Amino acid sequence: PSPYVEFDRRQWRALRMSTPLALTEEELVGLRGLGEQIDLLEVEEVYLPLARLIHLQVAARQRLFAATAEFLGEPQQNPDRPVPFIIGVAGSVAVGKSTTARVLQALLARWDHHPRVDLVTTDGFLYPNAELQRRNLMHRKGFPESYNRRALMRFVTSVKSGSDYACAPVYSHLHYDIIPGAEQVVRHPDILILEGLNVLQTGPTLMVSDLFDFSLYVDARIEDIEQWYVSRFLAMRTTAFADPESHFHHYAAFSDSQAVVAAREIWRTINRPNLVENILPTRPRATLVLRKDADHSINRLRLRKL
Amino acid sequence: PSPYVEFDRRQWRALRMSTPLALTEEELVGLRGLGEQIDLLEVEEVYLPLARLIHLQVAARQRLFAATAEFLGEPQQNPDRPVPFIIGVAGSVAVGKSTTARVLQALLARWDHHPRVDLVTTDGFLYPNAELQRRNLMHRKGFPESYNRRALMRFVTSVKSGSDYACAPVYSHLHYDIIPGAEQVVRHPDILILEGLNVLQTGPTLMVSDLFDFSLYVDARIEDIEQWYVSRFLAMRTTAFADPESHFHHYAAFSDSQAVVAAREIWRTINRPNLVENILPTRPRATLVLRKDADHSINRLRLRKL
Ligand SMILES: C[C@H](NC(=O)c1ccccc1Cl)c1nnc(SCCOc2ccc(F)cc2)n1C
Ligand SMILES: C[C@H](NC(=O)c1ccccc1Cl)c1nnc(SCCOc2ccc(F)cc2)n1C
Repeated sequence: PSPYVEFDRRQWRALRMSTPLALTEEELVGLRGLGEQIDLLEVEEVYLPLARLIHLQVAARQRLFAATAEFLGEPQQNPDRPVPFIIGVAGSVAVGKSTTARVLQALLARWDHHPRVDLVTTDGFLYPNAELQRRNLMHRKGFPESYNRRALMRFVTSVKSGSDYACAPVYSHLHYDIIPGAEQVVRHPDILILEGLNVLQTGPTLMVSDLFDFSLYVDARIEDIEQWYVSRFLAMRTTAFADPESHFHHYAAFSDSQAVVAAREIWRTINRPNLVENILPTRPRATLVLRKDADHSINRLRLRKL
Repeated sequence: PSPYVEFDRRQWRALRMSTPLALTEEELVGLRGLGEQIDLLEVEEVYLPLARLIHLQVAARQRLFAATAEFLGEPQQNPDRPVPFIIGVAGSVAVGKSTTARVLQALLARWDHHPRVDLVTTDGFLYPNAELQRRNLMHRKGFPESYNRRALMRFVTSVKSGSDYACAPVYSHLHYDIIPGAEQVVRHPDILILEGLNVLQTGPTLMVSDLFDFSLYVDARIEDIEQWYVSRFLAMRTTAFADPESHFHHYAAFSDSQAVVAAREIWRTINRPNLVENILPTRPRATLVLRKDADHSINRLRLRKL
């Protein structure tokens, strides 16, 4: 016995799933602009059922708010509307948290119950490079201490407080740094998806996950994430690294053979460590673990028994 | 800018609760049974609405389970019933956690949605004074490491796994130790309350709070809890301390003056520090904070905005 209900891809395909849920032509090729590492199959066959499943929780949490308000007799101090339902997304660098996160925002915004759905990345809560350096933490970017955990708690707390506004800084992957003065504004969305390596990490007191209504962990065999890591790094040689303004411009010149050694090394000494010490252990804290194949196909879903 | 809805005693009484709630004849005879001097006005004026609030959430969870199970097409590997709804109850030693848990237990069971409510104290998961001696831990009974956490976790995991059967040890306050062979059994109650100092404390990975659906933190000013603590101690001279077998027999002969000194020193050195260091920081992790006045009456409810 286990606290999980477990499905594999076969079992997931045997769908007696009681609603069609009609994916229109527009969104079905608009769900292209955000991925490459998602078939339209995966969307139709997995992500769409998942988002239905989350809908039921968002909807239920909205009814509960109301039935509570009307029970308290709609007092002055109680808010008018439910607070933002907040979804955490966790997993290793290279696992596709951003993509999964972008697919969910896309799908979940489709119901009328919750049409406004924001997406925030904890990237923007890394300490600026000045700070990391002042703190001797450059070698540890991505590690828990590498973030302003307090600012991040203030932000999420402010959002779960039903604030009309709340903003988070913006990180730049091209410049490998926080963009100065740059800020995303969150405006009491219906649902906020919060994505980052760290979102399900533990703390001595309150932690961001205490404010999550639901959370996902994107999982894969560790060799398979390494394989995606490398390939993204070689591809960046063309894109991000090519740009002369990139912190890692000098990495563009490297040949396939050379960039692979460099990548396996950055993995081996930074990112694989972070994964093993700090990300993996948060795995069983998620409402839903999604394991992926070598080929980026969900082979296993683990859902918290209700 | 707060995540809490906040009532005081006045405000709470005054609320118009548009379904009348009243206790039968018949229900007040039993709440005199656990009648540790406990104010029945308060039971009716506070804990009973408090308990309806919580019923509303039990009921939401049950209906969500149904919705989820239906949307899935009732697959075999899904449980056919909601797994137990788990409620934590945390706070200092001497704060009334158990009395609070005991009343909630009793009040929550009146609904036909969840008549089967169980109550387990984390005390039974303390290490025997035997095993505690081996660790040099006797000076820290009721600090985090004084507990068998793997065991606590396995136990709460099994109940939450929707299991038919799960056993917990039993602690004796009379003998200051775990009663060997003694065990409490839980057979998948509709609702399990889990009472104890440590229930909302944080671990590095999956932790018991990760499995709670609601949690209460029973709170009061520090000086007041000392007062109740001391009183309790003196008051135990007459009772459990009198037995010439009980581990604290000797204390049943200290004069008021002597026993107050000893109690204050025991607080000042073990329990007040345990409160400041390990119990008090878990307070914001609770869905509901109930604060008490010097005279044991509730004067503040902070509930988490839904
Ligand atoms: C250790 C460092 N970590 C990060 O940049 C980072 C930190 C927090 C969150 C996300 C990231 Cl990607 C890093 N990891 N790989 C590199 S090479 C520069 C960026 O290259 C890649 C390569 C492959 C990826 F999947 C993502 C980024 N670097 C500088
Ligand atoms: C350090 C110890 N703490 C506990 O036994 C304990 C541990 C976990 C849960 C509850 C308790 Cl009371 C303790 N605290 N006070 C004492 S004196 C004997 C027990 O008497 C009391 C007095 C007052 C109380 F509120 C509770 C117990 N002792 C031995």
